[PDB]
Amino acid sequence: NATEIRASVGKMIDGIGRFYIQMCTELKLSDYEGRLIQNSLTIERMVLSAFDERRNKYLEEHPSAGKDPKKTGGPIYKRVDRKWMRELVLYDKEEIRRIWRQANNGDDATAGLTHMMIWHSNLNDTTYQRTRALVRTGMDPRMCSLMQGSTLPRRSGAAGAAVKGVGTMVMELIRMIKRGINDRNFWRGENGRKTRSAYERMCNILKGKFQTAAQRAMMDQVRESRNPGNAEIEDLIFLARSALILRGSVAHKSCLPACVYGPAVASGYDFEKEGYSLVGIDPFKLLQNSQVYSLIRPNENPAHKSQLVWMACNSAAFEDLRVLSFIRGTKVSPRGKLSTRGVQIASNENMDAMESSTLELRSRYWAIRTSVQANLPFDKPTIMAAFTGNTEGRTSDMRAEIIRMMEGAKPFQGRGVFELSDERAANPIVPSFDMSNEGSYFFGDNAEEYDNL
Repeated sequence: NATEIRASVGKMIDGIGRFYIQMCTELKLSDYEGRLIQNSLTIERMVLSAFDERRNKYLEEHPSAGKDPKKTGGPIYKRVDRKWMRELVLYDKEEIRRIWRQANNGDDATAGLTHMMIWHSNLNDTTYQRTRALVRTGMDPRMCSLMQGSTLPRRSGAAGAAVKGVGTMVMELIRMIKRGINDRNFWRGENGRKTRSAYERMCNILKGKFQTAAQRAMMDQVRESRNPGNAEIEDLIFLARSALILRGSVAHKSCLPACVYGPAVASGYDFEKEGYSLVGIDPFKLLQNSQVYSLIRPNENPAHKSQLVWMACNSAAFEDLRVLSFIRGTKVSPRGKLSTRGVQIASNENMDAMESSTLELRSRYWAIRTSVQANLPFDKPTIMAAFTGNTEGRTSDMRAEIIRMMEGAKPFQGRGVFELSDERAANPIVPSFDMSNEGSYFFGDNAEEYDNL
């Protein structure tokens, strides 16, 4: 039955590829332009926007985009006369839906839509900082390592919830509790009936992330308060600090852009026959064999733009850079040291100075998300953010119990490293880290804030 799952997962990969091929022909893109990752994001956005229908489930629409809600589109970049031309293409949302279902053999293929949504989420997680949003909800800006999927649309369903991190959940809960503090009729009426059910669902989702009995128990108390207020915010802040040391279980999905699945299908490949699994070597194979290009701005390092896209493709922004550096074969630097900005090009940017280069997406080893294990300590900003604020305010048997587990915490998902020549994962390789590299991707972070557009 395990190979039956591979066939269904391969069937949506086959569907994403078939669709992207049809969209390249529809937009009349050259072979190079079809492999340009800026075009891949725009084409992917048109699908999510066509099926979203202003729900904010698969993406987030600009307020200006709601000027003709029957159409969707974005910038398409073509190489004309030694320069990069940008044009805004518009299609009916009904047309994009028909083409998407036609590519998936009539099916609706919701899984494929989720797949491209999570790929956009992982790209935003590796690109943009979230410290201003953390400050708005009264959080520690040093908890940036807990913001997995903090860019997903607000009304993303169960599919989005699996990738959201502990801090992302605490942020959406505090946002909800603060709106209950403002309006007293929040938990009353028909809205009160539904919002209360959403509050208990979010709490139970966050409770599932925690891997200690003490953390789960404190989450139950936050759910039971039928009138939540400033006390539950403080408990959720404390549970977030505990997640720095007693890390939660968050799912990471390696979701590649359509411009990788596209030419894999375009050449000729039956992902439904061979099957496909996001957990093992299959994503590394597609990345090794892929040929992707990206628009690049002046004063930008194409090697760093590559690390940005490679890290997002493997959903590795929140992992140890010393591990990624070993797998990659090249030093994987913190985001602060990267000479790059977002992959997407803003509408106000000048196209005259824009160039393109080949993205380096290959790896020396591959790894399956999971026995000698060498454990590395947290950095001092993480330690200081975790063991603070417990001297004043709320104290309890549960808080003292959690702090006790944090203090005596023994050295939490890892990676099992294998050779590319070891396709069947026969001989695991024990990594040898470079102790001069920083361990956290967000150390010395200086990237743009996500709340700017």
